[PDB]
Amino acid sequence: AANPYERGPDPTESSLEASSGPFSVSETSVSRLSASGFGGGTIYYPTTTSEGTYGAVAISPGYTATQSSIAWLGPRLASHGFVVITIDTNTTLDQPDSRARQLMAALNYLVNRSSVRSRIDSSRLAVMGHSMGGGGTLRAAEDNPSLKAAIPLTPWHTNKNWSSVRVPTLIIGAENDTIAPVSSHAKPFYNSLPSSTPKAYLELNGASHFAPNSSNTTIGKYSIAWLKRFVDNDTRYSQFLCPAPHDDSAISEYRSTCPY
Ligand code: NA
Ligand code: NA
Repeated sequence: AANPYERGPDPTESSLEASSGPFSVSETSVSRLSASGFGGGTIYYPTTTSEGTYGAVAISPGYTATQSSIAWLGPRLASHGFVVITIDTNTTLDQPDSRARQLMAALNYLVNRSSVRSRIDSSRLAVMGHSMGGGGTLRAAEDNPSLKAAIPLTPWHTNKNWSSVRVPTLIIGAENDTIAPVSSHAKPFYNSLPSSTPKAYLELNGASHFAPNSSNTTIGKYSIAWLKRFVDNDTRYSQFLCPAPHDDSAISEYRSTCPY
């Protein structure tokens, strides 16, 4: 009752690892011609409106890719209480800085022109992307500090310095990525992020560059947790992002000199 942005019941690990959240998901689409500043998209959104409006998320594909490579994120995130647009880019060969402009154009369409705008709270927006759309997710985050959250997935970018980003960022890289190797992309990106901005780095064990293109329980769970925590201020989701022993109902307080 205190936080006016909480949606859905108390999270558990099970509900975040499941293939669907608690909300039924409808979808619509904007054509490429209609879409001003990006190559069209599909919009996934919670069918129900009775609990209040929702935050919105734009998601961008990578180099030479279309929405079908990020398609599974749409229903996965939308079912936890989010309006999601998986876009195509103006061309499949757009460099990451282009994709950042298109990520913002997409959120612009969603807020102002789309048929589900009344369902969005336009002050609570987030960006996500894969590969060069992850680099575009970083650039868009630096240039629009009013974003609530950003999630680069196996990101790629020639720029390695992201110290001006004041938006909470969760970087998901892949341990065996041979296309955007974490040692020269995802890990440098995270180290350069400031310590005053909440941030996180999650490396997928054994994963390749194409882990984000298929349904993935880990990417799913931690993205939902990250967006809920920062697009909704939902502190019910801190137990997954900052796990502690006092999360157990039997333990009121725990402190340690961890890590040991
Ligand atoms: Na267009
Ligand atoms: Na407790």
